[PDB]
Amino acid sequence: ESLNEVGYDDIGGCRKQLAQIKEMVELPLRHPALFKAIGVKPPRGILLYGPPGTGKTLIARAVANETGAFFFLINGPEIMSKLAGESESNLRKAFEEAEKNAPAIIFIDELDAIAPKREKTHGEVERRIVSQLLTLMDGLKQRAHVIVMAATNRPNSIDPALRRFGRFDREVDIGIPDATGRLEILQIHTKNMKLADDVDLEQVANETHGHVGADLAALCSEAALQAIRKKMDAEVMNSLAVTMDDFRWALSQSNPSALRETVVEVPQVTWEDIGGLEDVKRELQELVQYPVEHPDKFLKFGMTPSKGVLFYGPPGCGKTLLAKAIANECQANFISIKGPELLTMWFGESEANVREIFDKARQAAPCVLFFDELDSIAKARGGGGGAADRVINQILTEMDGMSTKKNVFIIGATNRPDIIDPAILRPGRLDQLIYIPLPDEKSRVAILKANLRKSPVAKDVDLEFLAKMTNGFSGADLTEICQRACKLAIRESIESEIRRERERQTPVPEIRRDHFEEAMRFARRSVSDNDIRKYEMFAQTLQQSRGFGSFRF
Amino acid sequence: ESLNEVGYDDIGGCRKQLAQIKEMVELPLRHPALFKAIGVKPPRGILLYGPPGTGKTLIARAVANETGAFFFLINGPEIMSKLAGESESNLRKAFEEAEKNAPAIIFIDELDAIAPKREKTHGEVERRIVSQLLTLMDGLKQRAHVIVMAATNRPNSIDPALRRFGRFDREVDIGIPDATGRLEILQIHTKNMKLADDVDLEQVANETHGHVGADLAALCSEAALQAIRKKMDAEVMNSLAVTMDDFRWALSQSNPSALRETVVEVPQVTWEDIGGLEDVKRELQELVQYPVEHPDKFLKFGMTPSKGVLFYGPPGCGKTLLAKAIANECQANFISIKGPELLTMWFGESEANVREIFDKARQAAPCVLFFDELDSIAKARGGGGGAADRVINQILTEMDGMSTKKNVFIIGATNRPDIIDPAILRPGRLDQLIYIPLPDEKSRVAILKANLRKSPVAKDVDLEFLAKMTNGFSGADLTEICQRACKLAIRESIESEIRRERERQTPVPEIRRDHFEEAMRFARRSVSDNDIRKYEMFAQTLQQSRGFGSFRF
Repeated sequence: ESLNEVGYDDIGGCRKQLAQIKEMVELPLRHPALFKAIGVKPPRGILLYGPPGTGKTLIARAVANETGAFFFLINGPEIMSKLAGESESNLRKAFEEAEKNAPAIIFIDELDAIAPKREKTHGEVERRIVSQLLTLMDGLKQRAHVIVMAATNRPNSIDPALRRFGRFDREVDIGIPDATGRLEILQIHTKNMKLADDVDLEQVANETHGHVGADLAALCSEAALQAIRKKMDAEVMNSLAVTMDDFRWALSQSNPSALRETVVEVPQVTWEDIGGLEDVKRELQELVQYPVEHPDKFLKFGMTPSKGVLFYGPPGCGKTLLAKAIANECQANFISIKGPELLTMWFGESEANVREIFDKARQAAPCVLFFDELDSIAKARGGGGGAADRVINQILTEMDGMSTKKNVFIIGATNRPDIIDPAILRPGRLDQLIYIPLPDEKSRVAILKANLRKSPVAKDVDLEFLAKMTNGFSGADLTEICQRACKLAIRESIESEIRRERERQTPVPEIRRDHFEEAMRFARRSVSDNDIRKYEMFAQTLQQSRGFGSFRF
Repeated sequence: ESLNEVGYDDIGGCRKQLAQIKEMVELPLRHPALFKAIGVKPPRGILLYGPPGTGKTLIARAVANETGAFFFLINGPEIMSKLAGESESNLRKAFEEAEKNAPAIIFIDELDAIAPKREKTHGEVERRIVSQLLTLMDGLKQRAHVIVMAATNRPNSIDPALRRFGRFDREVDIGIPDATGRLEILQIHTKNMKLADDVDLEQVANETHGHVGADLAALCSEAALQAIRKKMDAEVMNSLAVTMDDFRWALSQSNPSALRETVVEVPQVTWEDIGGLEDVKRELQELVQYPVEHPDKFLKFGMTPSKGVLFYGPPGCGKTLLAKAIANECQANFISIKGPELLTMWFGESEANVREIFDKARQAAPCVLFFDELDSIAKARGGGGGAADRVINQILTEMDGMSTKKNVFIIGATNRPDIIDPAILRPGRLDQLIYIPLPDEKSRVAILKANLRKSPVAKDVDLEFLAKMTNGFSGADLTEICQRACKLAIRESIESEIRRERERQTPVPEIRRDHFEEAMRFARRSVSDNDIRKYEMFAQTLQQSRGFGSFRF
């Protein structure tokens, strides 16, 4: 009724995506007179594909309301609920009603329900509703000024005839709300929750991971009810204090759904967490930023931008936080495909779900498609074989497919660079290889400073001394130095509280440098001298300058 | 009629889960005025998923009755029983009836029947009743003060569109009744059974395993009929004496259904059944208790709590009773995933049934997810392969997926620590490894005392002498020392009864110390000196301190 009015301010979790919606379906609706005189063909379907509970209904209702177009809702399960032959009547009546109110927004939510994948559709009446929808979008694409968007979980779950042109051509990935998106969603949902000012709304927004807007509403709901069941007695009702302990309890008891849906997000590493690596930094800038931030020069000199690069080197030396950093300078959506995902695709024989990954990269462009641990499969069949894995081959196919445009950069990184498919290293594919060595003294002092950031560390601790002592230490070992110093600070502080409460009732404010000594006593240089030796042998396998130096004339 | 009134006292076998129901659907029903003034969004579906016959109908009816909400039941097979067209009419009639009695509890038991897995639904009417149920749950989520719970066997057997938000967002694992839960259920079902005071009601509650409340009712029933068929003649009917022999007979001929349904329970090991292992005990406290009992300290010093630990060591040295012990101090539910279960997933190619275990840990949080014998698969393909097994990779996937919140701790323990996936031991994954050695003198005297507990053992026998003579004996060797000493006492006692009855009619009160020589003659040190040698070699493989000792400045 009067509640649904929903506007742009009431929508959070999507800024670029909602702006994309506005540039798609507000100019040809608010002022279509300026539109068709040019001769430009209007969109006639905006297939909003995203995880469930992102409030896609609220998004489309806000876009319709702040345009004035008559938002008419077609509930999917409602259509499938009605008997055979009345669902087709309801669909045609819906489109006919919406062409009356000529600026209209038809929003067929749960398009999976009425029109799933064509192999799933079983009955003929369940194939006369998909067909009726198809002919409706054709006839209302060619006529009557109505624009029909729909909300789906994924773009394989829709009948492929709907993605054909004229029908649902456009797609908008509503996706997971990111950290600032979760901030906006918490502010909207906590407009009236009247916290006790202990809640940041920012720290919780950072430590909610895999939480769509419905999950954030559930989080605020359970936190408010923890406040209610903590008060436990009408004026005392208005004096409820939703304190940060309630939000931490709600987080500890929140079941999120948006995990296993990979998140595209500009990461926060800023090239100072990964210090050093200066020549690698220059190569990554020249490979990512220069194609996208200075693309005129590339088309001037005729150079095609490289499709991909391939890190390699010792494990846990700052390879993942070295593609996040360059995705942060590029301000590109960062898509990390971890090794277990590639392995899962290699074991289920579902080698066609990496088409979906590259497609998601295409929509989320510009990208840094960090195929982390690209040699997981080659380790998993160490040995009858020899090359060309199941899904490595599909990675090659969808890597050769996309053009040097669309600014999608694959930065797949391998611990073992020799067991990988040698067809990956062909030109056009991940031809540039970049050795990521063990941290240099600047690099590991930056690593030690970054791992100890947000942790209360002393002033008399000499972190450059630590970084100067540690030569062969990989980045992961330098984390485990700090995560055994923080852990021992935990032990000492808790033991302090324990012998205080049992005796003094009846503090270790910071990680003192005597914790960084007995924590450093358990220091394991995890990468051997024979691992980095082989990585150097592969590195100068890729160095065959050999006499063409001082090529003068 | 008047019989169904059922209350909280009449429900047993679930305290935390029933209290969760109290905090879910008792506050927003008795006093909803205190609720919606805050702006908190009410629950609108409580998917009570649990094994069949846990009295879920009785649970929902008791919660409604002690609330006053109009419990109205939608029997699943009743809906599927009516012909096509009026099953949907019965659904709409049910919802429109319950929105009249504005505080109401719809309880659609056997939601598997009306809405199974979406692939399983075959006819179109079986897909118009799920769709009708979906649109009804949407319309009654957004309106009419009414809340709709439904009992299922598992959360895979339900159509995935029901678990979407607005629809069945909440889930409650009613689960297996534990030992004290079985005590409560036994007392409820044995209120009027008028025992002979020989029945403990507690010992029988301990030795019924995998028994849901209906199985306990069947147990009391078969015991009562054994009393009836032991009496075998109206006043003699009132003088029936249900003696513990009847309960033992009924327990020996009870067919339980709740086996193969993994039980979550705070176990009973109390950390002195496994004596010794003091440094291991301190690491386990620092890893489990300190993250969950003192969690503000971790967020102060910025430490993310470690996701999991990996025991290793000689077989049967107290590794399972070393994770139950820490799950007991933590008061966390304990989920043991034995090696045959992982192997069963590796052979059936059902690598996606370990997603269900991690989900079960998430609902049953905080947990100790003891993947006992994590190297079952690697032993089962000892040898073209090399690493990264079918379901070990899925364990890595849903181990990396969940955050350091939710307090789910994985303690997967391996006899052979080198054949396991090296990707398990990466940081973030089961990074801590804890060698579990053969018992020391304190540890094996505690093992001997615990194995001989509840068994009548003499005073003159020195268990410190036994623990002092056994050096290379693993804990299992010490069990077969005591389970051959008990067995010799059995043999000698039964032989005494035999030679008494055949001659004296026509006692060995305890395990005397002259049986502990005959048992100890067959003393098998089952773990060799070259097995523990390899485990210590792996231990120093994990000890690479190497000169960073005496790190001063």
